[PDB]
Amino acid sequence: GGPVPPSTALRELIEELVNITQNQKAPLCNGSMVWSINLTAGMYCAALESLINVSGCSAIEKTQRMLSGFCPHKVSAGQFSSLHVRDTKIEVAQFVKDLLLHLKKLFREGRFN
Repeated sequence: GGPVPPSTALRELIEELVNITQNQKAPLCNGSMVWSINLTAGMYCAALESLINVSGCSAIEKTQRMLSGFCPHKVSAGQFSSLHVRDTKIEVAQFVKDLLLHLKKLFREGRFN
């Protein structure tokens, strides 16, 4: 019943993720690795759960919150008892970039939901 979807919402994830990924050679904060994203499906809660651990930056926090809004679950500070989070540790730099990868591919493909 309504015209095309909100395109502005796309430019948001595009410029934001492009900004974080378009950073100097130095990684995020201090190159603190984290549990690689799960671009497979529920990658939102993934990047949110790993990024939430960040402390002393507040630069990515924006992407964190915006990611939570979609995160199909709960993942904050100290709230895990499954022991199914440890898998592959990757540099926060490549981490963010990957986040931009899947995120842009989703919001762009139209399967952002």
